[PDB]
Amino acid sequence: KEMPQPKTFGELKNLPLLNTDKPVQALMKIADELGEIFKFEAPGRVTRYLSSQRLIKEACDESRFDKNLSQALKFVRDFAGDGLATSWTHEKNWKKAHNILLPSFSQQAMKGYHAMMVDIAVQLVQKWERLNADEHIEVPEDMTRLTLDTIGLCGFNYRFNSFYRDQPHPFITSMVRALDEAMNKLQRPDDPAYDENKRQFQEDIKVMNDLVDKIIADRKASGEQSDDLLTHMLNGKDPETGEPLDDENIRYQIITFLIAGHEVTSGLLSFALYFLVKNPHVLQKAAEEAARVLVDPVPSYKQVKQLKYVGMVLNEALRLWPTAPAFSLYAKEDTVLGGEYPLEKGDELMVLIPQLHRDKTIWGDDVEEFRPERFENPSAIPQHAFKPFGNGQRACIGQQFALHEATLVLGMMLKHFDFEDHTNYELDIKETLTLKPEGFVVKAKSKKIPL
Amino acid sequence: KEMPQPKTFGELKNLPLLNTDKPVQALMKIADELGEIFKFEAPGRVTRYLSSQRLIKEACDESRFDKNLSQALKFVRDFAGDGLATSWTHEKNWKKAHNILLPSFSQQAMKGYHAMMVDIAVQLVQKWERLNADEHIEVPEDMTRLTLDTIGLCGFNYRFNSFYRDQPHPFITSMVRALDEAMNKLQRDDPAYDENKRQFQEDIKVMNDLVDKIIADRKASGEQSDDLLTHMLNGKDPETGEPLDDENIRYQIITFLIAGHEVTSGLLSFALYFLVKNPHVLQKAAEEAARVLVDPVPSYKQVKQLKYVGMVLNEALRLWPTAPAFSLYAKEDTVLGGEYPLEKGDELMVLIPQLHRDKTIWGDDVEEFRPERFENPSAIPQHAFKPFGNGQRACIGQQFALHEATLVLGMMLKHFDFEDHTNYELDIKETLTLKPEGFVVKAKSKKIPL
Ligand code: HEM
Ligand code: HEM
Ligand SMILES: O=C(CCCNc1ccncc1)N[C@@H](Cc1ccccc1)C(=O)O
Ligand SMILES: O=C(CCCNc1ccncc1)N[C@@H](Cc1ccccc1)C(=O)O
Ligand SMILES: *N[C@@H](Cc1ccccc1)C(=O)O
Ligand SMILES: *N[C@@H](Cc1ccccc1)C(=O)O
Repeated sequence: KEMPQPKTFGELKNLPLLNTDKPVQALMKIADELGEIFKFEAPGRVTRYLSSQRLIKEACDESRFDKNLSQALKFVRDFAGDGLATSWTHEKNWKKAHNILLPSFSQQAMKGYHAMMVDIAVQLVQKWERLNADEHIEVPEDMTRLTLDTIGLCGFNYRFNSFYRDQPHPFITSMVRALDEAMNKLQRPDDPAYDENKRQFQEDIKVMNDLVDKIIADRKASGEQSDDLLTHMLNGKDPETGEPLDDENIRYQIITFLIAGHEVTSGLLSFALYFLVKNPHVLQKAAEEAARVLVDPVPSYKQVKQLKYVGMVLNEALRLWPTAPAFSLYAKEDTVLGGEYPLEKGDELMVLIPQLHRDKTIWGDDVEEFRPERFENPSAIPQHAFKPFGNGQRACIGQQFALHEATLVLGMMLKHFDFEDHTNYELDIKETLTLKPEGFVVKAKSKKIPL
Repeated sequence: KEMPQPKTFGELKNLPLLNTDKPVQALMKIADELGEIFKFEAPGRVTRYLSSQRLIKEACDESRFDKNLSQALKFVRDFAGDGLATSWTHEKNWKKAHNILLPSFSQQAMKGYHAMMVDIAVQLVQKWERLNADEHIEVPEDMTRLTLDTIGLCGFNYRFNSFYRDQPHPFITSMVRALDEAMNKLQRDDPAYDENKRQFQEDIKVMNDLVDKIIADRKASGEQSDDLLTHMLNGKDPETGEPLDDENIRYQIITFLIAGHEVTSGLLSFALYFLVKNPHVLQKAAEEAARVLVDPVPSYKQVKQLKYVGMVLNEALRLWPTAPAFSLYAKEDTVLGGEYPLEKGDELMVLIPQLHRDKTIWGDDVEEFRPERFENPSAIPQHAFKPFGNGQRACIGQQFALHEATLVLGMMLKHFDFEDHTNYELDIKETLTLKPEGFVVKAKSKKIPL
């Protein structure tokens, strides 16, 4: 009945607990001490962090709870606008864009993106083939180069050409810095010293809008059709309203795809490769499948679907380190959570996904072990025990994109190289809007298989 | 490219090879001679028996192969109906019952069945505690009493009371006799089988009448239990929104008893056989049982901690998987192993005991009983170990079977020392399943109270 709460800081309540560079990991440690639910207070803010499948399955009841914009999402909305991820469910543009974009993200739609995904994946493999002996790979850096370029190409047929660069494309520099500012504001008491941050934030917003608005304008003037999301958004109409997306919302969707999609996906690939080199038996089983299935120089769409064990590796990586580590909900009406926590209408909840995925009552005692065999039969996973892509109608629209992209790339990586954990890398998880293993490096010895 | 085939008998092709009391062991011997794949033909039938992990890992690709009803399953369907085990994947009632029943067979659902499993397990232990000196245990007989009573209690809150009986409950007599007729039909319709046909229909009626009565009795009473019948009367398929009808519920209950009891009792009997044949392994398992089972009654959490007992059971399943085969058909034209082209509809049989003896997977000591092989599931190649079938058509009862077997074997190892007093020679009887016929032991109580 009485809800636990972590240590407080006088008038600041729990807010200084987030004044740390690893807030998700701090919140996981708090959940370890306090259990399946704890209250978190800040000035003008009250929320409750959920960690058990028992309570989270109730929070995922869409008749009782709807998606809430966390403070992180509210600050990201300053440049993601009313794109899909930072829209409220009741805003006209959410359901409108949802209806228009859902067919463009289906499993069937991945067939049309596959060639562009292979384009960037080949660039990654060729980069690694061209490294000299005893040179090493900066894993999250290269994975981010790949995910950003892949979403740029599939999103609006634009090449950031990240594998030709040390310094990222100016758009990416502003995007990353806009994301940093949004997350930094959370742990912030906005005195005059943050005036430089505010000025830079508006400059980065303009850089992103200008490039995306220019590409939309360029595409409309040309009239060209590609296999990208931009073409689908220029031509698609919402069956409900009968309306197409306007040019401003299309810009916010493109910005959203880059922001919401690139970092979670590169983090997944980096964590998956980390767990593979830390678990050689798993790596051998995954590499066997990649060699058996990927019999052609370029993987086909159908071949990627056959990489079953690679998909199990990826899901187990998402279980331990879900790269989008939380989502937020609010009570649609007064309701009682778990039969003992009464909530009033509007009360907020946070789903702490890494803790959910460590619920021993669901996964057993070996929760911290990396065992892709947990996912050998998907039906053995209880409802709402595994939520790396969120919940319900507000779940990740990019889920099939992310998993096709990650399965393809990890498959090709395992087909073409043996990997050495040459530094015995100590896992260090950097936190931004997402999670990723900072400083993860490996050596790749080519199997000398041509492309 | 050219597929081997065992000796033929003119117009009967390979069919007389199955006119034997141990057809699985005969098929294993054929695989020893012919290798990883051989064609098997009978009048109006062609199939291919697979024995290597190399080919079986491809056969387990659900995008290329779906479950086929073998001739055995087709004959079992005459009384199991469109229950889960004898339905095609494309039948509406398969996916419907699958969606409804899957939560009631989960690892989490075992917590609710645990008390009823303990009920029957205690009856088994008490029977053995009450034996006189120099009396012995008939192991497969007692294990079958246990598993049948456990599924009756957890399935529909019915007590067959097998430990109070010499002659089985009438339902069991008809069920066993219907299974025997189904398997006998394989190796076989002249006028002489008219008695078999008449008896077969009588046993079907006995099974339907009792199960239909229990369903009707439950609906009339309205009482709720922690059994599968209650879940089926109240559950609705999330996809269609429909509940199972009373006829299908009857087929599911019949299926649980037919598909679950004999495989599970065979596993326990084989596991105890291997334990008494391997005293060092027995001691390690008994050491774990004493360390873990510190209470008079095992808890659910304690059974989950019987790690080595679980490895013992898995190794018993490796050597003698009590459901010895499953059947598949090619969804489209496809090439198996890069050298065996198959047409759409072509049939495959997975010979599980041979798969589990693939030296390229397990090493040269394939015939040795070493539970330590299963210490790390990630070290086992894909599809090397298939005692519970494959994919969405895998055994829905896997968690039920392993929980019951771990609980019961744990209690057996806690409470008794076992003597292989006859130096028993393994003799595997074949029905629909496999079990060690005539396996007997003596149990000396450790005098630990319940
Ligand atoms: C491993 C990769 C990914 C993970 C773990 C992930 C995770 C998530 C999560 C947890 C949510 C729900 C957020 C909330 O409820 O507040 C979400 C929503 C969303 N994601 Fe992803 N995501 C991934 C990849 C992608 C990709 C590749 C794209 C697009 C190219 C994408 C686009 C979106 C969008 C648009 C939404 C909002 C959908 C809506 O509310 O209508 N994501 N994602
Ligand atoms: C050691 C014990 C057991 C073993 C080795 C075993 C083995 C198997 C195998 C190999 C299959 C797949 C058959 C095929 O593909 O044709 C299967 C399916 C099935 N088993 Fe078991 N089983 C065991 C225990 C149980 C129990 C205790 C139950 C129920 C109480 C059960 C119910 C079922 C059902 C319903 C199916 C069909 C599932 C479906 O197709 O949807 N089994 N079993
Ligand atoms: O809730 C969040 C934001 C989670 C990121 N969500 C997302 C990513 C990608 N795509 C869609 C959605 N974070 C937690 C943890 C946190 C982070 C930073 C500071 C404090 C706390 C939160 O509690 O807000
Ligand atoms: O394929 C079979 C039947 C396998 C039993 N399947 C099963 C058991 C329990 N639960 C679900 C499913 N048998 C083999 C071997 C055989 C037996 C009898 C006669 C001939 C051959 C087969 O090839 O048919
Ligand atoms: N991810 C949470 C973190 C937070 C909680 C409470 C106050 C401020 C920030 C969010 O973005 O809301
Ligand atoms: N288990 C097999 C046995 C069989 C093979 C070939 C012809 C008839 C029977 C089956 O049940 O189909």
